[PDB]
Amino acid sequence: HWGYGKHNGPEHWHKDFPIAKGERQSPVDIDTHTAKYDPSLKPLSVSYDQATSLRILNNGHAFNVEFDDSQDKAVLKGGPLDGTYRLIQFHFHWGSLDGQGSEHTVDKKKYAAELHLVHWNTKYGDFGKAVQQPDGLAVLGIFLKVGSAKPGLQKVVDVLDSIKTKGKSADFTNFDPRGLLPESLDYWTYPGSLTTPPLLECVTWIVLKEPISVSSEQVLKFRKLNFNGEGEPEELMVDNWRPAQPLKNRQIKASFK
Ligand SMILES: Cc1cc(C(C)C)[n+](CCc2cnc[nH]2)c(C(C)C)c1
Ligand SMILES: [Zn+2]
Repeated sequence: HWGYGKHNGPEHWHKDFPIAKGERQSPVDIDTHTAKYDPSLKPLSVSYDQATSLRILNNGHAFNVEFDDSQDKAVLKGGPLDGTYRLIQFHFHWGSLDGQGSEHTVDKKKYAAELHLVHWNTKYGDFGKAVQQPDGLAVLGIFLKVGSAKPGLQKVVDVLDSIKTKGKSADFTNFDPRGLLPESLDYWTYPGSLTTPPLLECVTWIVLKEPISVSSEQVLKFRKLNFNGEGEPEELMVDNWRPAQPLKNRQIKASFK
């Protein structure tokens, strides 16, 4: 089964998931001088005021904060998107060291972590159907750097003790994902894929230009999670990121000059 270790990590995924070598794989390096400003891009519409968080789950690859996606409660619209995309979960990727951890890079720079707010296109009815469509998902990617603490992240940090190992979940209601957004919604956008098997090529990526800052203490608590289940040998959940993949026949567009 796949993971991020020496023998099951990203360089092995193509043997079970041949689309790993496909035409629109993610993440990618964002070359800021090669991205083209696109004035036809609309401003993003992030409508999270009615968000209903439910649960936080350690799934052995990351932790997911899950939302009620059975109604239009927390939705992403606008930008490059047509239609309405519902937030289903968010999760992070992070490093063993502050100098690595993000999946996307910016002029080859790696951030300490990266947040993925995952949304699916309501015209496909459910998430499982959406991932089979080229415009099925819209993921808001947000970089994390280490600096000052992020107050809106602390409620996540404080529950991680209760989901240390694979398969553990905890109630996680009344969490407001607006507290994880930077000030600016300037973004790059390109067509890509899930960054984790099955690597389906169903994602419109919207990657925010402005990182959020988290404290060293906050990211240290991410690194205390476990990939393993309870009663298995402890392997710290760190470096759960896929490296940049070839851009191939894609253009990254920028919402800003
Ligand atoms: C970020 C994320 C990624 C995936 C990828 C691993 C296939 N998956 C599994 C996607 C999937 C594949 N076939 C049906 N659903 C999910 C969850 C929400 C179900 C979340
Ligand atoms: Zn992700």
